[PDB]
Amino acid sequence: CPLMVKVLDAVRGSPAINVAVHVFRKAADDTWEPFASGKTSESGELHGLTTEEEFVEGIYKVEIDTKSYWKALGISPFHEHAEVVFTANDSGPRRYTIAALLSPYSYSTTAVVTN
Amino acid sequence: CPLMVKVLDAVRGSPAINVAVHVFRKAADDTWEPFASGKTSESGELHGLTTEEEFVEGIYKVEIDTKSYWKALGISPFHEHAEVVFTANDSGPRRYTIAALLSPYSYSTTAVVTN
Amino acid sequence: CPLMVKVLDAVRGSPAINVAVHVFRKAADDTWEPFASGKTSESGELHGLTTEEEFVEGIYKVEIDTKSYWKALGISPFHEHAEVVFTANDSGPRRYTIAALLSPYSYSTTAVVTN
Amino acid sequence: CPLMVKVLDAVRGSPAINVAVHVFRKAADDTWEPFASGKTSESGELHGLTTEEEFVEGIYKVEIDTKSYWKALGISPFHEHAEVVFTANDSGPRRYTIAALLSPYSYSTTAVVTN
Ligand SMILES: O=c1c(-c2ccc(O)cc2)coc2cc(O)cc(O)c12
Ligand SMILES: O=c1c(-c2ccc(O)cc2)coc2cc(O)cc(O)c12
Repeated sequence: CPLMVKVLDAVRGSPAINVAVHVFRKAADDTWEPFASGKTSESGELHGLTTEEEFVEGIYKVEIDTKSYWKALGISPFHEHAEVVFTANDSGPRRYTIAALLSPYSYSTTAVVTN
Repeated sequence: CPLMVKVLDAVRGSPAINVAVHVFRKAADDTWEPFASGKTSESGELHGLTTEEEFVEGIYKVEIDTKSYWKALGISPFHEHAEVVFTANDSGPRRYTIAALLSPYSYSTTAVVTN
Repeated sequence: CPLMVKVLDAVRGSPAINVAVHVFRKAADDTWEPFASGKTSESGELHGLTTEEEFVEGIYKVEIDTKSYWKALGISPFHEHAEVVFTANDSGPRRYTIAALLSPYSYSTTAVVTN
Repeated sequence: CPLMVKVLDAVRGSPAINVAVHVFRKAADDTWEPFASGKTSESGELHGLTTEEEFVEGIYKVEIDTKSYWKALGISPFHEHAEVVFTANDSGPRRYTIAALLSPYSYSTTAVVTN
Protein backbone atom coordinates (compact mmCIF):
# COMPACT_ATOMS: atom_id res chain seq x y z
CA CYS A 1 0.00 0.00 0.00
CA PRO A 2 1.98 2.97 -1.25
CA LEU A 3 -1.04 5.30 -0.86
CA MET A 4 -3.80 5.39 1.79
CA VAL A 5 -6.57 7.94 2.44
CA LYS A 6 -8.14 8.55 5.87
CA VAL A 7 -11.13 10.85 6.53
CA LEU A 8 -12.44 12.12 9.89
CA ASP A 9 -15.66 13.95 10.85
CA ALA A 10 -15.11 16.89 13.26
CA VAL A 11 -18.85 17.43 13.94
CA ARG A 12 -19.67 13.87 15.08
CA GLY A 13 -16.16 12.91 16.36
CA SER A 14 -15.98 9.79 14.26
CA PRO A 15 -14.56 8.21 11.14
CA ALA A 16 -16.19 9.66 8.02
CA ILE A 17 -17.72 6.53 6.50
CA ASN A 18 -18.77 5.90 2.89
CA VAL A 19 -17.04 8.98 1.53
CA ALA A 20 -16.23 8.76 -2.21
CA VAL A 21 -12.54 9.36 -3.09
CA HIS A 22 -11.10 9.76 -6.62
CA VAL A 23 -7.40 9.80 -7.55
CA PHE A 24 -6.02 11.38 -10.74
CA ARG A 25 -2.55 11.56 -12.32
CA LYS A 26 -1.40 14.53 -14.40
CA ALA A 27 -0.89 13.71 -18.10
CA ALA A 28 1.67 15.32 -20.48
CA ASP A 29 -1.06 17.48 -22.07
CA ASP A 30 -1.67 18.64 -18.48
CA THR A 31 -5.18 17.16 -18.22
CA TRP A 32 -6.30 15.11 -15.20
CA GLU A 33 -6.85 11.41 -15.94
CA PRO A 34 -8.64 9.01 -13.54
CA PHE A 35 -6.33 6.55 -11.83
CA ALA A 36 -8.09 4.96 -8.81
CA SER A 37 -11.17 5.41 -6.58
CA GLY A 38 -13.25 3.85 -3.78
CA LYS A 39 -15.20 4.65 -0.61
CA THR A 40 -13.91 4.98 2.94
CA SER A 41 -14.56 1.98 5.24
CA GLU A 42 -16.19 1.95 8.72
CA SER A 43 -12.80 3.09 10.10
CA GLY A 44 -12.81 6.00 7.62
CA GLU A 45 -9.87 4.48 5.71
CA LEU A 46 -9.42 3.65 2.03
CA HIS A 47 -6.79 0.99 1.33
CA GLY A 48 -5.67 -0.70 -1.90
CA LEU A 49 -5.92 2.22 -4.32
CA THR A 50 -2.69 1.37 -6.14
CA THR A 51 0.51 -0.75 -6.17
CA GLU A 52 4.24 -0.03 -5.88
CA GLU A 53 4.72 -0.76 -9.61
CA GLU A 54 1.93 1.55 -10.82
CA PHE A 55 2.50 4.46 -8.42
CA VAL A 56 5.42 6.11 -10.25
CA GLU A 57 6.80 9.64 -9.74
CA GLY A 58 4.37 12.29 -11.04
CA ILE A 59 1.76 14.87 -9.99
CA TYR A 60 -1.34 13.41 -8.34
CA LYS A 61 -4.73 14.73 -7.24
CA VAL A 62 -6.91 13.16 -4.55
CA GLU A 63 -10.49 14.46 -4.65
CA ILE A 64 -12.75 13.77 -1.67
CA ASP A 65 -16.51 14.14 -2.15
CA THR A 66 -17.23 16.08 1.03
CA LYS A 67 -20.46 17.68 -0.28
CA SER A 68 -22.32 14.33 -0.66
CA TYR A 69 -21.15 13.35 2.84
CA TRP A 70 -22.61 16.46 4.50
CA LYS A 71 -25.78 16.20 2.37
CA ALA A 72 -26.37 12.66 3.68
CA LEU A 73 -26.15 14.04 7.25
CA GLY A 74 -28.57 16.93 6.54
CA ILE A 75 -26.02 19.70 7.14
CA SER A 76 -25.33 22.57 4.69
CA PRO A 77 -21.71 22.46 3.41
CA PHE A 78 -19.51 25.19 1.88
CA HIS A 79 -17.07 23.27 -0.33
CA GLU A 80 -17.86 21.28 -3.48
CA HIS A 81 -15.14 18.81 -2.42
CA ALA A 82 -11.63 18.72 -0.98
CA GLU A 83 -8.75 18.43 -3.51
CA VAL A 84 -5.23 17.44 -2.44
CA VAL A 85 -2.55 17.97 -5.11
CA PHE A 86 1.07 16.82 -4.68
CA THR A 87 4.26 15.55 -6.37
CA ALA A 88 5.28 11.97 -5.54
CA ASN A 89 9.09 11.55 -5.37
CA ASP A 90 11.32 8.49 -5.03
CA SER A 91 14.10 8.89 -2.48
CA GLY A 92 14.02 5.72 -0.50
CA PRO A 93 11.07 3.49 -0.03
CA ARG A 94 7.84 5.58 0.63
CA ARG A 95 4.31 5.25 1.98
CA TYR A 96 1.81 8.12 1.73
CA THR A 97 -1.13 8.66 4.06
CA ILE A 98 -3.38 11.52 3.03
CA ALA A 99 -5.50 12.47 6.04
CA ALA A 100 -8.44 14.90 5.92
CA LEU A 101 -10.42 16.38 8.83
CA LEU A 102 -13.87 17.60 7.81
CA SER A 103 -16.24 20.34 9.02
CA PRO A 104 -19.17 21.86 7.04
CA TYR A 105 -17.35 25.15 6.41
CA SER A 106 -13.73 24.02 6.86
CA TYR A 107 -11.29 21.19 6.19
CA SER A 108 -7.70 20.36 7.04
CA THR A 109 -5.40 17.97 5.24
CA THR A 110 -2.02 16.52 6.16
CA ALA A 111 0.39 14.10 4.50
CA VAL A 112 2.15 11.51 6.65
CA VAL A 113 5.08 10.19 4.60
CA THR A 114 6.96 7.14 5.98
CA ASN A 115 9.60 4.39 5.37
CA CYS B 1 -3.64 46.53 21.48
CA PRO B 2 -0.99 43.91 22.59
CA LEU B 3 -3.41 40.96 22.81
CA MET B 4 -6.44 40.11 20.67
CA VAL B 5 -8.54 36.94 20.49
CA LYS B 6 -10.53 35.91 17.39
CA VAL B 7 -12.90 32.91 17.36
CA LEU B 8 -14.56 31.28 14.32
CA ASP B 9 -17.33 28.68 13.98
CA ALA B 10 -16.43 25.96 11.41
CA VAL B 11 -20.00 24.51 11.35
CA ARG B 12 -21.90 27.73 10.51
CA GLY B 13 -19.05 29.49 8.66
CA SER B 14 -19.41 32.55 10.84
CA PRO B 15 -17.70 34.43 13.62
CA ALA B 16 -18.30 32.81 17.02
CA ILE B 17 -20.19 35.55 18.87
CA ASN B 18 -20.62 36.08 22.63
CA VAL B 19 -17.85 33.60 23.52
CA ALA B 20 -16.39 33.94 27.05
CA VAL B 21 -12.59 34.34 27.20
CA HIS B 22 -10.52 34.29 30.43
CA VAL B 23 -6.82 35.19 30.57
CA PHE B 24 -4.45 34.12 33.38
CA ARG B 25 -0.79 34.82 34.17
CA LYS B 26 1.65 32.56 36.04
CA ALA B 27 2.82 34.03 39.38
CA ALA B 28 6.20 33.58 41.09
CA ASP B 29 4.69 30.85 43.32
CA ASP B 30 3.67 28.91 40.15
CA THR B 31 -0.10 29.47 40.50
CA TRP B 32 -2.36 30.98 37.80
CA GLU B 33 -3.53 34.50 38.64
CA PRO B 34 -6.53 36.17 36.90
CA PHE B 35 -5.26 38.70 34.33
CA ALA B 36 -8.20 39.75 32.08
CA SER B 37 -11.55 38.56 30.63
CA GLY B 38 -14.25 39.44 28.06
CA LYS B 39 -16.76 38.28 25.39
CA THR B 40 -16.24 38.08 21.62
CA SER B 41 -18.10 40.70 19.58
CA GLU B 42 -20.31 40.41 16.47
CA SER B 43 -17.12 39.97 14.41
CA GLY B 44 -15.90 37.16 16.72
CA GLU B 45 -13.13 39.45 18.00
CA LEU B 46 -12.14 40.45 21.52
CA HIS B 47 -10.17 43.70 21.77
CA GLY B 48 -9.00 45.75 24.76
CA LEU B 49 -8.06 42.89 27.11
CA THR B 50 -4.86 44.64 28.26
CA THR B 51 -2.33 47.46 27.66
CA GLU B 52 1.38 47.73 26.75
CA GLU B 53 2.17 48.78 30.37
CA GLU B 54 0.32 45.84 31.95
CA PHE B 55 1.24 43.06 29.49
CA VAL B 56 4.76 42.35 30.79
CA GLU B 57 6.94 39.23 30.20
CA GLY B 58 5.50 35.99 31.57
CA ILE B 59 3.60 32.77 30.86
CA TYR B 60 -0.02 33.40 29.92
CA LYS B 61 -3.09 31.18 29.59
CA VAL B 62 -6.05 32.05 27.32
CA GLU B 63 -9.09 29.86 28.11
CA ILE B 64 -11.96 30.02 25.61
CA ASP B 65 -15.35 28.76 26.85
CA THR B 66 -16.20 26.61 23.83
CA LYS B 67 -18.55 24.33 25.81
CA SER B 68 -21.06 27.12 26.68
CA TYR B 69 -20.95 28.26 23.03
CA TRP B 70 -21.88 24.83 21.58
CA LYS B 71 -24.50 24.15 24.28
CA ALA B 72 -26.42 27.37 23.53
CA LEU B 73 -26.64 26.15 19.92
CA GLY B 74 -28.02 22.73 21.08
CA ILE B 75 -24.83 20.76 20.55
CA SER B 76 -23.16 18.64 23.22
CA PRO B 77 -19.44 19.10 22.43
CA PHE B 78 -16.36 17.01 23.32
CA HIS B 79 -14.04 19.59 24.91
CA GLU B 80 -14.58 21.59 28.12
CA HIS B 81 -12.80 24.61 26.64
CA ALA B 82 -9.97 25.55 24.31
CA GLU B 83 -6.80 26.48 26.27
CA VAL B 84 -3.76 28.29 24.82
CA VAL B 85 -0.56 28.56 26.97
CA PHE B 86 2.47 30.61 25.86
CA THR B 87 5.47 32.71 26.92
CA ALA B 88 5.02 36.36 25.88
CA ASN B 89 7.37 39.35 25.34
CA ASP B 90 10.58 37.47 26.15
CA SER B 91 12.58 39.15 23.34
CA GLY B 92 10.71 42.47 23.78
CA PRO B 93 7.09 43.73 23.37
CA ARG B 94 5.07 42.13 20.57
CA ARG B 95 1.46 42.17 19.36
CA TYR B 96 -0.34 38.83 19.66
CA THR B 97 -3.41 37.62 17.82
CA ILE B 98 -4.77 34.32 19.15
CA ALA B 99 -7.18 32.71 16.65
CA ALA B 100 -9.33 29.66 17.37
CA LEU B 101 -11.41 27.66 14.85
CA LEU B 102 -14.16 25.61 16.51
CA SER B 103 -16.01 22.37 15.71
CA PRO B 104 -18.04 20.22 18.15
CA TYR B 105 -15.31 17.53 18.40
CA SER B 106 -12.23 19.51 17.27
CA TYR B 107 -10.49 22.85 17.44
CA SER B 108 -7.41 24.52 15.99
CA THR B 109 -5.50 27.47 17.40
CA THR B 110 -2.91 29.73 15.77
CA ALA B 111 -0.85 32.71 16.90
CA VAL B 112 0.03 35.67 14.69
CA VAL B 113 2.89 37.59 16.29
CA THR B 114 4.04 40.93 14.85
CA ASN B 115 5.98 44.17 15.46
CA CYS C 1 -15.70 43.72 -1.12
CA PRO C 2 -17.57 40.41 -1.92
CA LEU C 3 -14.46 38.17 -1.85
CA MET C 4 -11.35 38.37 0.32
CA VAL C 5 -8.50 35.89 0.81
CA LYS C 6 -6.35 35.74 3.97
CA VAL C 7 -3.29 33.48 4.28
CA LEU C 8 -1.31 32.66 7.45
CA ASP C 9 2.04 30.92 8.02
CA ALA C 10 1.84 28.34 10.88
CA VAL C 11 5.65 27.89 11.05
CA ARG C 12 6.65 31.55 11.51
CA GLY C 13 3.41 32.70 13.21
CA SER C 14 3.00 35.50 10.71
CA PRO C 15 0.91 36.57 7.77
CA ALA C 16 1.95 34.81 4.55
CA ILE C 17 3.09 37.74 2.40
CA ASN C 18 3.42 37.96 -1.40
CA VAL C 19 1.40 34.77 -1.98
CA ALA C 20 -0.05 34.35 -5.51
CA VAL C 21 -3.82 33.72 -5.65
CA HIS C 22 -5.76 32.80 -8.83
CA VAL C 23 -9.57 32.70 -9.01
CA PHE C 24 -11.54 30.76 -11.66
CA ARG C 25 -15.25 30.40 -12.46
CA LYS C 26 -16.99 27.40 -14.06
CA ALA C 27 -18.46 28.16 -17.51
CA ALA C 28 -21.58 26.67 -19.12
CA ASP C 29 -19.38 24.20 -21.07
CA ASP C 30 -17.93 22.94 -17.73
CA THR C 31 -14.44 24.42 -18.18
CA TRP C 32 -12.69 26.74 -15.69
CA GLU C 33 -12.45 30.33 -16.92
CA PRO C 34 -10.01 32.89 -15.41
CA PHE C 35 -11.93 35.27 -13.10
CA ALA C 36 -9.39 37.27 -11.01
CA SER C 37 -5.87 37.15 -9.49
CA GLY C 38 -3.52 38.96 -7.07
CA LYS C 39 -0.84 38.78 -4.32
CA THR C 40 -1.34 38.85 -0.54
CA SER C 41 -0.25 42.07 1.18
CA GLU C 42 1.91 42.69 4.27
CA SER C 43 -1.09 41.66 6.41
CA GLY C 44 -1.50 38.40 4.42
CA GLU C 45 -4.75 39.74 2.96
CA LEU C 46 -5.92 40.08 -0.64
CA HIS C 47 -8.66 42.66 -1.21
CA GLY C 48 -10.27 44.01 -4.38
CA LEU C 49 -10.41 40.77 -6.40
CA THR C 50 -13.94 41.51 -7.68
CA THR C 51 -17.12 43.62 -7.35
CA GLU C 52 -20.78 43.01 -6.42
CA GLU C 53 -21.77 43.43 -10.11
CA GLU C 54 -19.20 40.93 -11.41
CA PHE C 55 -19.40 38.28 -8.65
CA VAL C 56 -22.60 36.55 -9.82
CA GLU C 57 -23.91 33.05 -8.87
CA GLY C 58 -21.66 30.17 -9.92
CA ILE C 59 -19.00 27.65 -8.89
CA TYR C 60 -15.68 29.29 -8.08
CA LYS C 61 -12.14 27.99 -7.56
CA VAL C 62 -9.54 29.83 -5.43
CA GLU C 63 -6.03 28.43 -6.04
CA ILE C 64 -3.33 29.59 -3.61
CA ASP C 65 0.28 29.12 -4.76
CA THR C 66 1.62 27.60 -1.53
CA LYS C 67 4.51 25.81 -3.30
CA SER C 68 6.23 29.04 -4.49
CA TYR C 69 5.77 30.49 -0.98
CA TRP C 70 7.53 27.60 0.81
CA LYS C 71 10.28 27.33 -1.84
CA ALA C 72 11.29 31.00 -1.46
CA LEU C 73 11.77 30.27 2.26
CA GLY C 74 14.00 27.22 1.44
CA ILE C 75 11.43 24.57 2.23
CA SER C 76 10.40 21.81 -0.18
CA PRO C 77 6.67 21.37 0.60
CA PHE C 78 4.26 18.48 -0.01
CA HIS C 79 1.37 20.19 -1.84
CA GLU C 80 1.42 21.91 -5.25
CA HIS C 81 -1.11 24.50 -4.07
CA ALA C 82 -4.12 24.91 -1.81
CA GLU C 83 -7.39 24.78 -3.82
CA VAL C 84 -10.82 25.89 -2.53
CA VAL C 85 -13.94 25.09 -4.64
CA PHE C 86 -17.42 26.39 -3.72
CA THR C 87 -20.85 27.52 -4.94
CA ALA C 88 -21.37 31.25 -4.30
CA ASN C 89 -24.42 33.57 -4.05
CA ASP C 90 -27.02 30.84 -4.61
CA SER C 91 -29.43 32.24 -1.97
CA GLY C 92 -28.48 35.87 -2.78
CA PRO C 93 -25.31 38.05 -2.56
CA ARG C 94 -22.98 37.34 0.37
CA ARG C 95 -19.53 38.44 1.51
CA TYR C 96 -16.92 35.67 1.55
CA THR C 97 -13.66 35.49 3.46
CA ILE C 98 -11.48 32.54 2.47
CA ALA C 99 -8.78 31.88 5.08
CA ALA C 100 -5.89 29.43 4.66
CA LEU C 101 -3.40 28.32 7.35
CA LEU C 102 -0.19 26.88 5.88
CA SER C 103 2.42 24.33 6.99
CA PRO C 104 4.97 22.54 4.77
CA TYR C 105 3.04 19.22 4.84
CA SER C 106 -0.46 20.44 5.79
CA TYR C 107 -3.01 23.19 5.30
CA SER C 108 -6.44 24.14 6.60
CA THR C 109 -9.02 26.34 4.92
CA THR C 110 -12.13 28.01 6.33
CA ALA C 111 -14.89 30.21 4.93
CA VAL C 112 -16.53 33.06 6.83
CA VAL C 113 -19.76 34.00 5.07
CA THR C 114 -21.76 37.06 6.17
CA ASN C 115 -24.47 39.60 5.24
CA CYS D 1 -7.47 0.37 25.20
CA PRO D 2 -10.17 2.84 26.15
CA LEU D 3 -7.85 5.81 25.48
CA MET D 4 -5.17 6.34 22.80
CA VAL D 5 -3.14 9.44 21.84
CA LYS D 6 -1.74 10.07 18.34
CA VAL D 7 0.56 12.98 17.40
CA LEU D 8 1.54 14.19 13.91
CA ASP D 9 4.19 16.67 12.72
CA ALA D 10 2.93 19.09 10.01
CA VAL D 11 6.42 20.52 9.23
CA ARG D 12 8.14 17.19 8.46
CA GLY D 13 5.02 15.22 7.34
CA SER D 14 5.63 12.40 9.76
CA PRO D 15 4.63 10.85 13.05
CA ALA D 16 5.77 12.99 15.98
CA ILE D 17 8.05 10.54 17.79
CA ASN D 18 9.17 10.59 21.44
CA VAL D 19 6.69 13.25 22.49
CA ALA D 20 5.91 13.21 26.24
CA VAL D 21 2.18 12.93 27.10
CA HIS D 22 0.64 13.31 30.59
CA VAL D 23 -2.96 12.49 31.56
CA PHE D 24 -4.76 13.99 34.59
CA ARG D 25 -8.17 13.43 36.19
CA LYS D 26 -10.08 16.20 37.96
CA ALA D 27 -10.41 15.67 41.73
CA ALA D 28 -13.33 16.81 43.97
CA ASP D 29 -11.28 19.76 45.28
CA ASP D 30 -10.94 20.65 41.58
CA THR D 31 -7.17 20.11 41.43
CA TRP D 32 -5.50 18.11 38.63
CA GLU D 33 -4.03 14.78 39.75
CA PRO D 34 -1.64 12.68 37.59
CA PHE D 35 -3.22 9.54 36.18
CA ALA D 36 -1.07 8.16 33.32
CA SER D 37 1.82 9.15 31.01
CA GLY D 38 4.28 7.89 28.36
CA LYS D 39 5.99 8.83 25.10
CA THR D 40 4.71 8.44 21.55
CA SER D 41 6.15 5.49 19.58
CA GLU D 42 7.78 5.51 16.09
CA SER D 43 4.24 5.58 14.65
CA GLY D 44 3.45 8.64 16.81
CA GLU D 45 0.99 6.63 18.91
CA LEU D 46 0.71 6.10 22.66
CA HIS D 47 -1.15 2.93 23.67
CA GLY D 48 -1.84 1.36 27.08
CA LEU D 49 -2.39 4.49 29.17
CA THR D 50 -5.32 3.03 31.12
CA THR D 51 -7.85 0.16 31.42
CA GLU D 52 -11.64 -0.14 31.10
CA GLU D 53 -11.96 -0.57 34.89
CA GLU D 54 -9.89 2.50 35.81
CA PHE D 55 -11.15 4.90 33.13
CA VAL D 56 -14.43 5.92 34.81
CA GLU D 57 -16.67 8.90 33.95
CA GLY D 58 -15.03 12.21 34.94
CA ILE D 59 -13.15 15.24 33.59
CA TYR D 60 -9.77 14.47 32.05
CA LYS D 61 -6.82 16.50 30.78
CA VAL D 62 -4.27 15.28 28.23
CA GLU D 63 -1.15 17.46 28.14
CA ILE D 64 1.26 17.06 25.22
CA ASP D 65 4.79 18.45 25.61
CA THR D 66 5.03 20.16 22.23
CA LYS D 67 7.71 22.67 23.32
CA SER D 68 10.37 19.97 24.02
CA TYR D 69 9.54 18.36 20.67
CA TRP D 70 10.17 21.55 18.67
CA LYS D 71 13.26 22.35 20.77
CA ALA D 72 14.77 18.96 19.83
CA LEU D 73 14.25 19.85 16.14
CA GLY D 74 15.84 23.33 16.51
CA ILE D 75 12.66 25.26 15.65
CA SER D 76 11.22 28.10 17.79
CA PRO D 77 7.73 27.20 19.13
CA PHE D 78 4.88 29.40 20.39
CA HIS D 79 2.99 27.17 22.83
CA GLU D 80 4.23 25.80 26.16
CA HIS D 81 2.25 22.60 25.41
CA ALA D 82 -1.10 21.45 24.03
CA GLU D 83 -3.84 20.70 26.62
CA VAL D 84 -6.97 18.73 25.70
CA VAL D 85 -9.73 18.82 28.34
CA PHE D 86 -12.92 16.74 28.09
CA THR D 87 -15.70 14.87 29.95
CA ALA D 88 -15.75 11.08 29.51
CA ASN D 89 -19.31 9.67 29.44
CA ASP D 90 -20.67 6.12 29.46
CA SER D 91 -23.42 5.52 26.91
CA GLY D 92 -22.50 2.28 25.29
CA PRO D 93 -19.07 0.86 25.01
CA ARG D 94 -16.48 3.63 24.09
CA ARG D 95 -12.96 4.09 22.73
CA TYR D 96 -11.30 7.51 22.64
CA THR D 97 -8.56 8.55 20.23
CA ILE D 98 -7.15 11.99 20.92
CA ALA D 99 -5.30 13.13 17.79
CA ALA D 100 -3.09 16.24 17.61
CA LEU D 101 -1.53 17.87 14.54
CA LEU D 102 1.48 20.04 15.38
CA SER D 103 3.07 23.15 13.86
CA PRO D 104 5.49 25.58 15.62
CA TYR D 105 2.87 28.33 15.93
CA SER D 106 -0.33 26.26 15.64
CA TYR D 107 -1.96 22.99 16.65
CA SER D 108 -5.21 21.17 15.94
CA THR D 109 -6.83 18.47 18.02
CA THR D 110 -9.71 16.11 17.30
CA ALA D 111 -11.43 13.33 19.24
CA VAL D 112 -12.44 10.16 17.40
CA VAL D 113 -14.95 8.36 19.61
CA THR D 114 -15.95 4.79 18.59
CA ASN D 115 -17.81 1.54 19.53
O1 LIG E 1 -6.46 32.73 11.79
C1 LIG E 1 -7.50 33.03 11.21
C2 LIG E 1 -8.33 32.05 10.70
C3 LIG E 1 -8.00 30.71 10.85
C4 LIG E 1 -7.82 29.91 9.73
C5 LIG E 1 -7.49 28.57 9.88
C6 LIG E 1 -7.34 28.03 11.15
O2 LIG E 1 -7.01 26.71 11.30
C7 LIG E 1 -7.51 28.83 12.27
C8 LIG E 1 -7.85 30.17 12.12
C9 LIG E 1 -9.50 32.42 10.05
O3 LIG E 1 -9.87 33.72 9.87
C10 LIG E 1 -9.03 34.68 10.37
C11 LIG E 1 -9.39 36.01 10.20
C12 LIG E 1 -8.57 37.02 10.69
O4 LIG E 1 -8.93 38.32 10.52
C13 LIG E 1 -7.40 36.70 11.36
C14 LIG E 1 -7.04 35.37 11.53
O5 LIG E 1 -5.88 35.06 12.19
C15 LIG E 1 -7.86 34.36 11.04
O1 LIG F 1 -6.80 13.07 13.26
C1 LIG F 1 -5.94 12.63 12.50
C2 LIG F 1 -5.22 13.50 11.69
C3 LIG F 1 -5.49 14.88 11.71
C4 LIG F 1 -5.67 15.57 10.51
C5 LIG F 1 -5.94 16.93 10.53
C6 LIG F 1 -6.03 17.61 11.74
O2 LIG F 1 -6.29 18.95 11.75
C7 LIG F 1 -5.85 16.92 12.93
C8 LIG F 1 -5.58 15.56 12.92
C9 LIG F 1 -4.25 12.99 10.84
O3 LIG F 1 -3.97 11.65 10.77
C10 LIG F 1 -4.67 10.81 11.58
C11 LIG F 1 -4.39 9.45 11.53
C12 LIG F 1 -5.08 8.55 12.34
O4 LIG F 1 -4.79 7.22 12.28
C13 LIG F 1 -6.06 9.01 13.21
C14 LIG F 1 -6.35 10.37 13.26
O5 LIG F 1 -7.32 10.80 14.12
C15 LIG F 1 -5.66 11.27 12.45
